[PDB]
Amino acid sequence: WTATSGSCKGRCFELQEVGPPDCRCDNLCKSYSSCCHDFDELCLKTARGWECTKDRCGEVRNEENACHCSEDCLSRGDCCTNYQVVCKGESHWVDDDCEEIKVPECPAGFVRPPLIIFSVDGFRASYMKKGSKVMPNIEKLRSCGTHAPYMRPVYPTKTFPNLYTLATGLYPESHGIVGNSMYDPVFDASFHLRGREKFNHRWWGGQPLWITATKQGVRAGTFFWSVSIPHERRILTILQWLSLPDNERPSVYAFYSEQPDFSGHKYGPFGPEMTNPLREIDKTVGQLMDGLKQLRLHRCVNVIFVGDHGMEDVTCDRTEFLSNYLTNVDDITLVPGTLGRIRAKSINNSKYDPKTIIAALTCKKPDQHFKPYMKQHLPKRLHYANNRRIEDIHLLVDRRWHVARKPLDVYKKCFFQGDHGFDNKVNSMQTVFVGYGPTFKYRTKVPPFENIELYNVMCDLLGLKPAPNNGTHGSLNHLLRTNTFRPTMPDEVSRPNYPGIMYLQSEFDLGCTCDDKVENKLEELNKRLHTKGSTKERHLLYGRPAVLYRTSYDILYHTDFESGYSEIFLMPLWTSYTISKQAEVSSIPEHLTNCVRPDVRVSPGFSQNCLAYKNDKQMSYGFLFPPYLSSSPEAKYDAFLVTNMVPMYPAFKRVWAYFQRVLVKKYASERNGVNVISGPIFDYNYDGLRDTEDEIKQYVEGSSIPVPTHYYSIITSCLDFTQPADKCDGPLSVSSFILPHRPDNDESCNSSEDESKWVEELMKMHTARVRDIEHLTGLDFYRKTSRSYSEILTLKTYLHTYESEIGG
Ligand SMILES: *[C@@H]1O[C@H](CO)[C@@H](O[C@@H]2O[C@H](CO)[C@@H](O[C@@H]3O[C@H](CO[C@H]4O[C@H](CO)[C@@H](O)[C@H](O[C@H]5O[C@H](CO)[C@@H](O)[C@H](O)[C@@H]5O[C@H]5O[C@H](CO)[C@@H](O)[C@H](O)[C@@H]5O)[C@@H]4O)[C@@H](O)[C@H](O[C@H]4O[C@H](CO)[C@@H](O)[C@H](O)[C@@H]4O[C@H]4O[C@H](CO)[C@@H](O)[C@H](O)[C@@H]4O)[C@@H]3O)[C@H](O)[C@H]2NC(C)=O)[C@H](O)[C@H]1NC(C)=O
Ligand SMILES: Cc1nnc(-c2cccc(C3=Nc4ccc(-c5ccccc5F)cc4NC(=O)C3)c2)o1
Ligand SMILES: [Ca+2]
Ligand SMILES: [Cl-]
Ligand code: NA
Ligand code: NA
Ligand SMILES: [Zn+2]
Repeated sequence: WTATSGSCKGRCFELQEVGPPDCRCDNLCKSYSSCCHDFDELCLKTARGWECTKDRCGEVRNEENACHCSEDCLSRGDCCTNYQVVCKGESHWVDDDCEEIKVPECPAGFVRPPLIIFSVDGFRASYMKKGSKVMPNIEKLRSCGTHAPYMRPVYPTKTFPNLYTLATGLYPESHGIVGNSMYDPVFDASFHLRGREKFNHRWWGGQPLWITATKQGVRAGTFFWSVSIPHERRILTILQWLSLPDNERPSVYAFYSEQPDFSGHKYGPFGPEMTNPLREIDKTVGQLMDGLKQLRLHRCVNVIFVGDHGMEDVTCDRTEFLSNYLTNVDDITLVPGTLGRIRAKSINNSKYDPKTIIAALTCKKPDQHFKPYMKQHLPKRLHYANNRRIEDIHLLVDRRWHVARKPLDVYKKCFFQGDHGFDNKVNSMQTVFVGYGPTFKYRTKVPPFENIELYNVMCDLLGLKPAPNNGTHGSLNHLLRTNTFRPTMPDEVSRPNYPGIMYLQSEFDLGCTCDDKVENKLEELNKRLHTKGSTKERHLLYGRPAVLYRTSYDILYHTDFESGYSEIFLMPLWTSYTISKQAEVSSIPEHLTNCVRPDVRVSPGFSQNCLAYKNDKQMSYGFLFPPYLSSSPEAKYDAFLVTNMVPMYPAFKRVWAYFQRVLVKKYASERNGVNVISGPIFDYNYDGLRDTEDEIKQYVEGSSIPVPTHYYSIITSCLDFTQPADKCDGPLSVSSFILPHRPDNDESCNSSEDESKWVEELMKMHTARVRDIEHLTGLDFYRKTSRSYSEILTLKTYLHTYESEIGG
């Protein structure tokens, strides 16, 4: 119940929300159907429109008007935004040449530059260039301030997951808004765009920017706006708040536009109807900047122009129907569209089996436009699994397509020409970032980055301590003139042992064999040096990775590679090696095909054994340092050490073998040498974080050899590829991957063909940031480079996306 009988007199767009049943006057009262009876009359005035005209200049104040052009309007803070232009001979902000803002120029009583976030729904990154001719204000922000060619959203590329990621710095799996539609089985409640369940605080996790601010004594405008409040009135309201007394005035504000998403859905991303909505958005930006100039704030406020996600061409006719795949379509519930999420329709159905559903959806039609996954098998870069609201079965839908349960869902539930929600590396889903103001840099372009990084920066801009989040604080310091955040490298927690030769061959009973009894004070002194680390500077280019948890491990040196060997997991945490542009690939000699050699630096009790692999009929093994890239026949024997062996399903060995034999050399050729760090990952609870030993769900049968869920590689080279990887003076270039260690290649529909037709495609789908690998392993990479730490944090958040150019 609401008692709408109260009044909004002097309360229009009040900042504190009053408790029911008292009637509300804040910018969300409409959405809750709780506004006081006079809200429209008093707070949503429209009389005479939004612009001053010559004949209103000096007019006598009439409080009925939407905005004012009377002499007293500046001190009241409620002039139309073009007042000084029309009535006082001033220029529009967009018509002034841009002048660097070297320091904040703020009026007396301003304790810090305010922050204004101007957020636009469905603003595809390519609009900045393709629409630049009709968006002069936005183009001025862009060219004069700091901009990215694009900003990466989170998956799914839907509105509320991305807006709330922007507000919290968290992946959707962590903040809880994992889609625009959701079912939470613990609450037994559904979240919908339409209705009142979505207002319940329980859905919304983490700590959003407006709460972080308020707890630290920084006041915030209310970020949300009821759809019916026109944009002009949103802007006037913000400008009025900025004229409040110092002690009452917020320091952070948000404007939100439903455009261009609204029209994009109807007309497609570049439908000719899309020009007008872009013009109108620009006009709104102009109104803000003009109003700021009027208040003498245009060289004081930091403005962020940011989108949530892009927009792709999608039509009714590009829909896949689960009824064409499944026999039992009515036993399932499907969350449909640009992603699919499937669960059982009834928890009382004992014949529901996810394995049979997945199989019926796997590679069934030649040009099938979606692919099914158990969520723990989704690309780890999506970070989309660790939440009870994310159904076990997920469908990744190809760009330009939909999935639905049955055809009647699509006509009796054509219309639409655009949609979004696809994989967040897709070019059409990318969105925008521009920062302008004293704290941002001047005429600076920065590389694309992920929207999860922005919360930290918005906190830096306001002097706030960020709540714990998924950004890497410092990775965006290069966007800022001042207020950078200067982190220290984390402390190493475990120091390595450096074992020498401590065991005789006969102490081992691993059931291994090797034909290596073939064999000089020359290269015997020399191989002793190699085992003591004499070539380590070549193969460990950026320092040893630091182990950031308590464990027991050994550094092992070799001619061609160096490793950190875990006595707990019985395998390397990491193996590091450098392959020059000139390196030659060789074979595994016939007599060494099944060679595995005891490592006399490591006890039998801390070694794998070959008998376990013989007896486990499902499991084989591979090597981290590839025998194919040995520097010489004699060095190749090091590659067959038991301490370089890792457990691999035969199906996976196909992928790994092709990576090691073909691709590494290819990358060394293309990049002028590469440094490779490879290793296992264990994430059985799919939380994105290194498993402890007691979370491991599978071992090589009969043994304590844990089975990885994933294998990673970090491949580093010189950004200036005229320098070799091992003699690089400047910035680095990286690409990484986290490959699922699966017992089949069902993920790859063409896997019966030659690896040259499918393996690389798989690896591109599983591209990763170095930072993702850090979470998954508890390792810290790049500790000893000649680069600044912030630059290195940027490198660690890099994602190599293998998408074509944005714009063609
Ligand atoms: C991205 O960044 C985020 C944030 O930094 C990272 O997430 C953090 O990860 C930590 C490790 O997973 C985790 O720490 C745990 O906190 C538990 C208390 O959490 C509550 O309080 C906090 C603080 O305000 C709050 O933020 C939490 O919010 C979660 O849950 C609410 C609902 O209750 C949601 O609204 C919200 O969206 C959020 O959900 C998300 O996180 C939870 C996990 O907390 C997931 O389950 C959801 O799916 C969703 O992803 C909570 O309200 C604390 O209790 C934990 O302590 C246990 O584990 C420690 C380990 O040290 C152990 O020593 C203890 O004994 C204890 O175990 C006991 O409980 C077990 C389970 O019942 C039981 O098995 C044992 O036997 C014991 O009884 C733990 O310290 C932290 O909460 C989250 N924070 C957030 C905001 O998500 C995330 O890792 C980053 N991602 C990547 C890839 O890096
Ligand atoms: C509680 C609650 N339950 N439902 C609603 C509700 C109802 C109607 C609209 C909205 C909207 N919310 C957001 C969310 C995030 C940001 C944002 C943008 C950039 C950077 C940081 C940010 F936080 C701006 C927003 N403003 C809007 O107007 C859209 C929300 O609120
Ligand atoms: Ca884990
Ligand atoms: Cl109302
Ligand atoms: Na085997
Ligand atoms: Na296959
Ligand atoms: Zn939309």
